[PDB]
Amino acid sequence: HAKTVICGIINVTPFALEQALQQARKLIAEGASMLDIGGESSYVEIEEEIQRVVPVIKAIRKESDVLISIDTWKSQVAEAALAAGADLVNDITGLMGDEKMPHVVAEARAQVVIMFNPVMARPQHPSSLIFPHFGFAFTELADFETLPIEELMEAFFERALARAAEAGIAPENILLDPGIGFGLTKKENLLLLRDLDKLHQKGYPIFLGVSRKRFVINILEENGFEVNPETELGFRNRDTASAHVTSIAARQGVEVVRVHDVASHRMAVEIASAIRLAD
Ligand SMILES: Nc1nc2ncc(COP(=O)(O)O)nc2c(=O)[nH]1
Repeated sequence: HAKTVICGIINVTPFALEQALQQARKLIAEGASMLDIGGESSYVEIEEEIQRVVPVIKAIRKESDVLISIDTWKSQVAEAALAAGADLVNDITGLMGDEKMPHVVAEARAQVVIMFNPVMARPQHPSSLIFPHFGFAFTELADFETLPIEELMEAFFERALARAAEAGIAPENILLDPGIGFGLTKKENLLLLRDLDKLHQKGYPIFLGVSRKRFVINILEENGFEVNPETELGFRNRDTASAHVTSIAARQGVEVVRVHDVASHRMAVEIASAIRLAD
């Protein structure tokens, strides 16, 4: 198959535009084949987010054919964003945050990432508590609280794929994301990573968030590596750590990774693929 695509993260901060246009150039030049544009943080939020991501999207589109993803769970944002050059929606609520999202994706003929969101699925699980609240969903949710992570993931996905099926999004336009880092424990995070092929067995490409996740940070810390992001040493170790997950991921054929440091992950992707595609 084709080697792992690197998706570089561009978070527009609430000039902000010239700064996002600058990061894009940088990531492209580092070998990003896709960029993920986010503008998060009511009609007031929908409008402010749109006025964040839309100008950025247009400007990238003026100079580049790079695949652009809109990181939004709000259908009004993804709609403005596709109308401007975006190719796909990265939905961190996996179609559960907005009932009209499926239609917006279906209507635009777009690709979509359906992330498993365990924070929505288990709002009171101790790991979820620190997370904000996603969505404008689930019933009396009482089974969820209790399921193993992989049966849990499955149930969320069952729901969300049905939502997509009814909107008529072509099955070949869907990418699944296990939701690593989101109200999952260390062990659940690692188990889901250990079992990426089970998720491949379902038949969809896998979009993976491998970058600067607290569980990898803590493996570094417990093991004598400096992890303070405000040091050169700590900053680099954190990005190298992630590149290692990309190495493992790209080797088993994960289709996309979503990442901060494109260059360290391009080194992982090249080594892992050369091995994978040996013959
Ligand atoms: N699909 C997907 N989307 C995401 N959006 C944001 C963040 C966390 O923050 P960031 O914006 O700095 O990456 N992580 C993910 C992830 O793992 N997967």
